[PDB]
Amino acid sequence: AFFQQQQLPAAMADTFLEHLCLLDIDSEPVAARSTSIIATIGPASRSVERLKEMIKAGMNIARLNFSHGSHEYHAESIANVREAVESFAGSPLSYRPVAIALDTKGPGSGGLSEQDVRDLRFGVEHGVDIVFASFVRKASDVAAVRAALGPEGHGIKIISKIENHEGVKRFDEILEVSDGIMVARGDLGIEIPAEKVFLAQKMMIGRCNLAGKPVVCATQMLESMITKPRPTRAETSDVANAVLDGADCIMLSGETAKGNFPVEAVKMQHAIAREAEAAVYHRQLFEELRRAAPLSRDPTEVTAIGAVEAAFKCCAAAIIVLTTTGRSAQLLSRYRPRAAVIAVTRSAQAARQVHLCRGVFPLLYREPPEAIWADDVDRRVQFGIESGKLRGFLRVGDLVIVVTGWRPGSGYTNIMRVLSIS
Amino acid sequence: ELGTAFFQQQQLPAAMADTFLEHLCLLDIDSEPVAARSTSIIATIGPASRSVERLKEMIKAGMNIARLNFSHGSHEYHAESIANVREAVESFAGSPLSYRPVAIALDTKGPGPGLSEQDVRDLRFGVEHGVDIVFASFVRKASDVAAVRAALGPEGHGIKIISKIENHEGVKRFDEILEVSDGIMVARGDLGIEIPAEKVFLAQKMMIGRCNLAGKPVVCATQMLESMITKPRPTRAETSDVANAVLDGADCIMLSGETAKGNFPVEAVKMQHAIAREAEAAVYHRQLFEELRRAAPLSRDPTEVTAIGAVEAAFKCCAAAIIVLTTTGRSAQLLSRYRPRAAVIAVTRSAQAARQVHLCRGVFPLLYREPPEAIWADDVDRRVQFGIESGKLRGFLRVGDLVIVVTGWRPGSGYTNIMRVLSIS
Amino acid sequence: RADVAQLTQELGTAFFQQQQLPAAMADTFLEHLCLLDIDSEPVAARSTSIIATIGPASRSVERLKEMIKAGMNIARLNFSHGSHEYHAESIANVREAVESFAGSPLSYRPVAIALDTKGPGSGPGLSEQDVRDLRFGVEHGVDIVFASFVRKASDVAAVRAALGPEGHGIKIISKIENHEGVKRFDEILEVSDGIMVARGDLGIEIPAEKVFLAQKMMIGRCNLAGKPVVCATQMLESMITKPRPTRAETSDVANAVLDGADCIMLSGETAKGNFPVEAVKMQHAIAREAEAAVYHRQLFEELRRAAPLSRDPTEVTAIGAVEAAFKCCAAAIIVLTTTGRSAQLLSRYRPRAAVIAVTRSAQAARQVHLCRGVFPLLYREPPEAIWADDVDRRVQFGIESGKLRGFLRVGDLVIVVTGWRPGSGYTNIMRVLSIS
Amino acid sequence: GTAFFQQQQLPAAMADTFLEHLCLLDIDSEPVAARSTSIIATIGPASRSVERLKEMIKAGMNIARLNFSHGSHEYHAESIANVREAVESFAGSPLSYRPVAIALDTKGPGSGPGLSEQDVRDLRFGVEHGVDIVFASFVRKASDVAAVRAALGPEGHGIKIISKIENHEGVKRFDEILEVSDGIMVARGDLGIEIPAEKVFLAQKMMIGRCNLAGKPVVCATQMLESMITKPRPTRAETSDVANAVLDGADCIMLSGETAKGNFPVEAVKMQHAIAREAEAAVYHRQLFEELRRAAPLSRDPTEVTAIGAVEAAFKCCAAAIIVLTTTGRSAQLLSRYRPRAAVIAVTRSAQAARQVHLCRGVFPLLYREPPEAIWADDVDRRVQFGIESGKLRGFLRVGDLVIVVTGWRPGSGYTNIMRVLSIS
Ligand SMILES: Nc1ccc(S(=O)(=O)N2CCN(S(=O)(=O)c3ccc(O)c(O)c3)CC2)cc1
Ligand SMILES: Nc1ccc(S(=O)(=O)N2CCN(S(=O)(=O)c3ccc(O)c(O)c3)CC2)cc1
Ligand SMILES: O=P(O)(O)OC[C@H]1O[C@](O)(COP(=O)(O)O)[C@@H](O)[C@@H]1O
Ligand SMILES: O=P(O)(O)OC[C@H]1O[C@](O)(COP(=O)(O)O)[C@@H](O)[C@@H]1O
Ligand SMILES: O=P(O)(O)OC[C@H]1O[C@](O)(COP(=O)(O)O)[C@@H](O)[C@@H]1O
Ligand SMILES: O=P(O)(O)OC[C@H]1O[C@](O)(COP(=O)(O)O)[C@@H](O)[C@@H]1O
Ligand SMILES: O=C([O-])C(=O)[O-]
Ligand SMILES: O=C([O-])C(=O)[O-]
Ligand SMILES: O=C([O-])C(=O)[O-]
Ligand SMILES: O=C([O-])C(=O)[O-]
Ligand SMILES: [K+]
Ligand SMILES: [K+]
Ligand SMILES: [K+]
Ligand SMILES: [K+]
Ligand SMILES: [Mg+2]
Ligand SMILES: [Mg+2]
Ligand SMILES: [Mg+2]
Ligand SMILES: [Mg+2]
Repeated sequence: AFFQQQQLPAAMADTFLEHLCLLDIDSEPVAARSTSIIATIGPASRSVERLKEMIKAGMNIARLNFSHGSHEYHAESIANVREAVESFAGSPLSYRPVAIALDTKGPGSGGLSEQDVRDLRFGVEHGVDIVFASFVRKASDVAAVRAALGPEGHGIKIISKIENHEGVKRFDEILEVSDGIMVARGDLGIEIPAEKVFLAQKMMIGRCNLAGKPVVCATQMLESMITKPRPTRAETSDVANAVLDGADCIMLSGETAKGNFPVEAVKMQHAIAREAEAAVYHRQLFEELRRAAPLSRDPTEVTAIGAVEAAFKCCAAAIIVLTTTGRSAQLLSRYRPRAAVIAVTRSAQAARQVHLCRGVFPLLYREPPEAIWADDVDRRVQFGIESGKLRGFLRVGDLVIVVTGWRPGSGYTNIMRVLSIS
Repeated sequence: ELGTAFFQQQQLPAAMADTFLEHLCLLDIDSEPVAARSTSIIATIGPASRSVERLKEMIKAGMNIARLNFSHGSHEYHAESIANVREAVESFAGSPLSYRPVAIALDTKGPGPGLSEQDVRDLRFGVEHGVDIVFASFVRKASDVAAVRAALGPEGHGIKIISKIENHEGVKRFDEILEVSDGIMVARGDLGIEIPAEKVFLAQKMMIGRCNLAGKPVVCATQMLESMITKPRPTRAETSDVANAVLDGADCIMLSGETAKGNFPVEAVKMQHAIAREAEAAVYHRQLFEELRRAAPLSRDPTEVTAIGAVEAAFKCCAAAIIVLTTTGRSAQLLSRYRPRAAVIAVTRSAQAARQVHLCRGVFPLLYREPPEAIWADDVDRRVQFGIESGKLRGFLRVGDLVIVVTGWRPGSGYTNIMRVLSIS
Repeated sequence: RADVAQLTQELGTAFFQQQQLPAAMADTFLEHLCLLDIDSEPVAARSTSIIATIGPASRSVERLKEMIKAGMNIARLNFSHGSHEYHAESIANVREAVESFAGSPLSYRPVAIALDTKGPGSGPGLSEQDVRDLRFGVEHGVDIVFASFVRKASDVAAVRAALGPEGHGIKIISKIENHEGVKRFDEILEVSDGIMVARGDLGIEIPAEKVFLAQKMMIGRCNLAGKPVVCATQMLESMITKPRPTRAETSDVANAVLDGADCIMLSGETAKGNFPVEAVKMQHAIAREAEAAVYHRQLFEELRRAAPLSRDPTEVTAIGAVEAAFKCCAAAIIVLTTTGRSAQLLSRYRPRAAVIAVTRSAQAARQVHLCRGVFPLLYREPPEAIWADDVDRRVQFGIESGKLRGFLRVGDLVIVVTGWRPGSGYTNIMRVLSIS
Repeated sequence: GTAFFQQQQLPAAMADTFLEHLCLLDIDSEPVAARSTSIIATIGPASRSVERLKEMIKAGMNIARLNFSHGSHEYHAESIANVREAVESFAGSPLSYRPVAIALDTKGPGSGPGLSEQDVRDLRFGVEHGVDIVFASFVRKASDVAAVRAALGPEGHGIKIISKIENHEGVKRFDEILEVSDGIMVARGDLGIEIPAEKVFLAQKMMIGRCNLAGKPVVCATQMLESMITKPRPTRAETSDVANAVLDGADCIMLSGETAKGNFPVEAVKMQHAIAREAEAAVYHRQLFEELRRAAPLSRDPTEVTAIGAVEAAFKCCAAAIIVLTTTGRSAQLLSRYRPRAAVIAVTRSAQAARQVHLCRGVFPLLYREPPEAIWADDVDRRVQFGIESGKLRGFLRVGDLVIVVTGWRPGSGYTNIMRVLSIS
């Protein structure tokens, strides 16, 4: 029964062609949904009660579009998101962090506009986790956004939106200084021929996967759902193919901001992503990611590849990792393990930000501390196991890979352990 | 000899990559497609696309197969649509650069436990009006195909039957259906209501992979450019869907309401043409050819053996085209199954085979009407030169190019066994 | 180039020109061959063990000391000739030569003692002489038995029974010497600790032109099973009388290593020849060159893909450790082991990194020479009061001994493999450590 | 049949990995194909008798090597006359006649910087006596090859030059030497004294790989069966060395003292024949063909394009042979470079090309003696039928087998461009 679920017959195929031939509509997904969903907040999704339903449906990141609305409007949206998120904090083993992303208006006909400087300042003051920087054309655009976030915004992730020909041509220099990329297909599809957008999307996703940096696929993914309860056949295909291309996140704009079916749009992205993730051909994908990732003397990078290899060897249900900044979880995510990466962190901000990395399930640790550091580490690992059991990730008898470090503080991950559950 | 400009076009840097990941990283929006569009476009005929003048614009935009949906309209209505298609096609017979065969496909209303009375009468109408293809609705098992085949009667055994897979039973009994069908249509409209909407992409990818393995045509259909029924430009999901159907391995892509009743039928055809050309250049032939070659069983059939040798030879020299002589279309279909980057120019005397080979990706039919030469070797040579001169006129070939030529040792269908490498003079 | 660019800047271009590293990075086996370079010097310690047969040319304590220094890892006693008194003196001389270097782990080299049986002769199974010789082996504490003419699983069960209850720890290496042994190979390997491709008799029992097929098949099956395989007989035959071997002999030794053999053997070359020390030096020199020429990129990929999925934590830790070692060009993998099993499971994946096995068992330290790339370190200190401290002291012993022996250098990365509780069978941890 | 798929290591040939290929090698799986690696036997006192030479030809000797380091010109002229008398004794049966090449192995430069005066005189002797090949000793750079070529004069332009790599400089300047040579000999005797003995296998494997990549012949030489100079059976290391030279990719294997002065010259040839046949069946063509195909550059030469198409077609149908017509041997060499499992039966009128193609693995030369037919197409057909009749008599072909036939569009060398699938009747 185990080997018939989650497209395991197609996963064992010797060629990609045989993998396609073995895909089965009756093979049900079992793993938790790994591709994060970004939902744009607006009149259709601003109330606390509506936001609670969207969190339950699968929303991981709330996007505030600063192209419309005042600072007062966006501050109320942030407060409503936080109220809805914290309404579930009474159950620590199931609490779900939700990131807040600020999407800038952009340069317009101008570099960094004066409105963007004020909006970025607002973001820092209101503790946003991510900035989706509009119309990034070159590396100096990213440096200007970073400078506008100031010394208090050093921890905010900058995701550069590629929306025109120049952004595509200068992609390598932009990715080098960014935390990740958004394929902003709306403007991209008007700036370059509509029939070329898929090439730019596939190239940018491939380059981000090679770099181990998050990539978001955005705009018109389920467009018809703004007025209709069900999407078109092209829309379900688009969502599935963004996941199969290698996207870390998928996005909803008008579908959740102003449409008549915001919750249904989130549920539809969740359902498609789960099916597409099981259809990933890990045999070739892992081989290529492993071969392309450079040789390294960084112990976190070395431990990450060893842990992913070990997880595939035993069909591990999960890789439990302790992380302060999210970096150790990101380095595991870059190899696309089938095993869920359960990231245990004390940082509320890192827990929200790791939603950018595919297959990372953040757990915010709020249990009393242990006096002995080794005992405190063991307790965080047991918290990951107990949360994993409650959420359906783990069962007694499963094998898990545990990734920890030799001393406190970020940057010292160097240990991988094979553990039997219960 | 070819130059650096040649190797920068048609995604050739991405084509030379050693891994699929590197192939993706090298895809370039500035690398322009050069090859002719190989994925055929099926356009549904209706009130928005029935007039002779509108049909001429659709042929110019790229329509290769006209679909008649027998779920609506009388036999008189469909006979007039067929006459209008044939009038529009024959309006280009005065210019060799523009004349192109256009197949006519009859899409049945559907079943009841099996073949409906209306389907028996509509299939009889198809035979009487000389249709090339039947898109059989709601095929659930091999006996449904046998019933359609029997209803094609004494005169219509040459009509191609493309089984439409529209429900759970059709997907589960796919192998037995494909075995007795000429090809398959992934009918996503009904499929997306019969099975969970989020599972349709798995059924599509599986069926395309199995048809590619079998070397039989597969059509991706329904809602590909849906928003274009009322809007002049499609959504980002719609352009993605068309490109991904080609990258999945679909031989044909289809338009339904977009061309039958929408406000932009010509624009919808132009959009599918533009996307298909871009997606075809982005195909990773290095792995695709290797896998098709490895999965295809060993064969003692000379047509199959010649086809793989010809496709291998075409890749070795970057051949502009593979010219093949065919009476039934079978030799061109066996070349198409290996997905060569070279265009397969199929020279035939059969007007029906010329229309039907549009079902096979990368096959460009040329109908030959010269009277037969008394010396057979001279008649073969005249036909090969006809393919070369047509290829020069259409832009496929230039003097100095290499072409692969596929023929047989004696007249009649079934004897293909020769591959030659010719330098264009 | 992008996959090695940062490490090339850090470690230098000289590092990446040695040990056939350009050929190791090739994308195809054809390109791997085209990049093999006679000027690319080997750097790693020799991983394929050398078995030397003891006889009149190599029996004296002084001669045995030179053979240990030259690279002999296993001493073979051929019970087809000589009395029990003769073999007991050979054993005593080997032990005296081995213990002359016991003042420090920098100089100590464990040497295994293997008893090669006379065989069944014209009989259907275990001969009476073999029963007596096997009892002699147990009484004299031999580490390994090379069982002659093994034809079926019941032959190995008879050898095991003849070793008695006190010889349960002795490794049985079945010698495949005839057509029946080749045809029943799978059942024989299943119950044996390893195999010897005994080419002398095999080349007379089957057509001489087919021996290479049997050798390559048996080595491949043993590599797939993760069990030791020995290539034996006439490897450097002309060196019995000449100081230099023929071109076919050097090729044979190199190709046995490239085929996947864990051990290579010398018979008359060391037992009766005029150049026993030179024969050992020649096998050492060829094996180091051939080990560097192994195409790890495809070998590791195929071993990984062919090995079934495993829920054994030692097996899971071993593949993770070998993957980590390849990622950082680790100098060594240090493993704690009681029986040698955790080191054997690392060895089956053929890491380029040396597997430094720290053990308290003198017998396991001798026996692990059967597994390619395992370097035994015998730990003699009594156990610390706190088990975690005792584990740490053993890992540090491996590091210090490794640095002092040139295996490790300051700045190197080492992979350390340990377990969660005392006793054999609980290996489950892999750590990445920087050498300071 | 199942019996067919159990022979010639076909279970090991179908394996998905090289490790599984090794695990499936079977000592009971008998070789069926003709032995493809040529045997070079050195002529000397043990092999000079015309009657002894007839036995060596029957045992499998393809090339007779004359070592000019020993003996006078009078001695070598008698060796040549004896070889030719033995070879021509079988000319009365044209369907079974085996061509045998004559190779002149030079003394070398000695302490000099380049071509010695003795080598100039010996090379002149070679041209005057019509030798087919020169094995040039101690080649250290491209200018050494040019000097050998100049010494052969205008009448020796057709003689093949095989450069012997015997020292560190020859290995380091290998690429420039191979570029101007027809092929290479790994001269392990001197190489094993010039560089450390433990490094010779690296030089051998590298040079074989580079020659295979270039599509040029490579010979493995010296001490392969050394103990057979005095003993009737070789050592285990010697049989392993011969098998591994074939598995490495050597086109030819050589015997020196084993045939020139030993007591078992015929048995040494029989032993190399037996080992080579076993090793050729153990070749993992699945990976080898894929790598040779991928590494070989794109080409616009029709002979090169036809060759890869023909080898691909042969693998598709398990062809028993590829029959090729050749004037210079070049069309057969281009098929050989892809290492088909199918025997390459090369039909030629050139007695010299028939002898020289023994340098290329898997090429079986047939000397056609009939004068040209008036109709060129009939002359081509008669030569293909001669290949089939010889193949049937020798055991290469049987009725029902498929063969690939490679020919050209006009008479004269350089115009090969046709591949044809033929059933043996
Ligand atoms: N980065 C990355 C790596 C691997 C993949 S994949 O899903 O394994 N996959 C994608 C598709 N390609 S492929 O070579 O384009 C392909 C497509 C269709 C076929 O029938 C076929 O034989 C080959 C083969 C590799 C996807 C993404
Ligand atoms: N040029 C050339 C190309 C291919 C071959 S080969 O025979 O297919 N070739 C042999 C050598 N290997 S291999 O990668 O060295 C190898 C050896 C042993 C193993 O068990 C294994 O898993 C891999 C690679 C495959 C031989 C020569
Ligand atoms: O992923 P990051 O940010 O490098 O954090 C990993 C760090 O977390 C730990 O596992 C636990 O550290 P803390 O006890 O400080 O939370 C460290 O050993 C390791 O260095
Ligand atoms: O593809 P098909 O239908 O088998 O037709 C291929 C046939 O065409 C030819 O090339 C030419 O035949 P005709 O002269 O009869 O048209 C034959 O030699 C070959 O058998
Ligand atoms: O390789 P083996 O025989 O399984 O031994 C590995 C064992 O060695 C250890 O690392 C140390 O165990 P000891 O303290 O008993 O020596 C264990 O944790 C582990 O189970
Ligand atoms: O291998 P080569 O030397 O290029 O010879 C191939 C030539 O042989 C032929 O098949 C037959 O030519 P001839 O009739 O002159 O012998 C030509 O068509 C072709 O050009
Ligand atoms: O800004 C965006 O999100 C876009 O244009 O798609
Ligand atoms: O009939 C169709 O085309 C469908 O249902 O998609
Ligand atoms: O017994 C042996 O060692 C042999 O036969 O090779
Ligand atoms: O000259 C030779 O043949 C040699 O040195 O091997
Ligand atoms: K915005
Ligand atoms: K219909
Ligand atoms: K013995
Ligand atoms: K000589
Ligand atoms: Mg935008
Ligand atoms: Mg329908
Ligand atoms: Mg023996
Ligand atoms: Mg020499």
